[PDB]
Amino acid sequence: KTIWQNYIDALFETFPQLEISEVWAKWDGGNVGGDAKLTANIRTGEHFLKAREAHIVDPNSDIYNTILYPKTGADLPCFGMDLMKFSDKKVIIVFDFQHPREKYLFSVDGLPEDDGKYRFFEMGNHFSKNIFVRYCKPDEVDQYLDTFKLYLTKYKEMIDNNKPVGEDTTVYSDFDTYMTELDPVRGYMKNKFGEGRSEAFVNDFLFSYK
Ligand SMILES: C=CC1=C(C)/C(=C/c2[nH]c(/C=C3N=C(/C=C4\NC(=O)C(C)=C4C=C)C(C)=C\3CCC(=O)O)c(CCC(=O)O)c2C)NC1=O
Repeated sequence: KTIWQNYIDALFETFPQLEISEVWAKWDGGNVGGDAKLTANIRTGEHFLKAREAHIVDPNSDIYNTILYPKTGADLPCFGMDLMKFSDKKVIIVFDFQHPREKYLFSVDGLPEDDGKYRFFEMGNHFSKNIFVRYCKPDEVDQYLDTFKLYLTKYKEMIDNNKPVGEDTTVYSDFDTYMTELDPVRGYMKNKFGEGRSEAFVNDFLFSYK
């Protein structure tokens, strides 16, 4: 199992409509069975274009990367999460409302802020004033679970109060173009699963509305 199960459960507790509509990849790779496992899922449901759910695990790594893309028409942000356990004393937890409009600073008043000193992501470009990043230990991940449920409640609120119905995937063009520029997914998958698979995972699954 995953250290992440309590995040994963809270996610689909808040959004019970997100049913798997395509299992994009179940892949084995890494060291030889294969010791690296990818589950790539796409989920649909009321008020969403998609939720794309990547989950990679090997003996050392445990990575859950999931973006909720809502239907367009209501200027709504995505909700993105990168739950990354690299070693057994190194985890990084990332979650934010990620707005499709470039250069623009989105926020939700009441929520942790941020500043925003965090190095790998740029506040105000597809990351909000309330971007949540922490570094911690595997055994202490659930300390931030309630904060997580607070972001989910707020995001649920804004979906429910706007109820978008548009399907204009080009709204997310700039966003997914930007996110494809992030490292290291491309190379991590390259090594672990091969070039064809890394290319497809990134361009056809993770960030496919470029
Ligand atoms: C989805 C698959 C996925 C994989 C396979 C992955 C692997 C991964 N991400 C890392 C760091 C990191 N990865 C990210 C973020 C990302 N990096 C990305 O490739 C993407 C798409 C994001 C975010 C949406 C960040 C912010 C770090 C910083 C680590 C640090 O604190 O130094 C590292 C440590 C080594 C390094 O920084 O080069 C690995 C192995 N991260 C992932 O999200």
